[PDB]
Amino acid sequence: SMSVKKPKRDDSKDLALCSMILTEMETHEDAWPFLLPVNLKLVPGYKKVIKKPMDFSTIREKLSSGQYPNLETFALDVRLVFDNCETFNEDDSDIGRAGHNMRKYFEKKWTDTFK
Repeated sequence: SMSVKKPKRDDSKDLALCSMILTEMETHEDAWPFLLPVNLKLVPGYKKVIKKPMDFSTIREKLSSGQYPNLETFALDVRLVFDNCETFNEDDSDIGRAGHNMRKYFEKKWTDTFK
């Protein structure tokens, strides 16, 4: 509250560390469905169904241009990519499986880096 603060957690390396994580997601062999924005002209249903499209390239541009106020808003966009993928893709498809694998990969790096 006013003039009563928890001790200051060092957040000065967050930007660099989120960038490193994102590089590791970009270079994963199962990243290919997620590298670029889904083409809304060419994928029927996507525009209407997926209210907030997100992809790694869009996250990278947001990161690079100071559009994440803190590390939690970054994790929300990453998770949005996987949540979108589960909304649109059967679990038993290549892209569905890719999404589960990438979410697992991300959540471990996240926990090991920050928790």
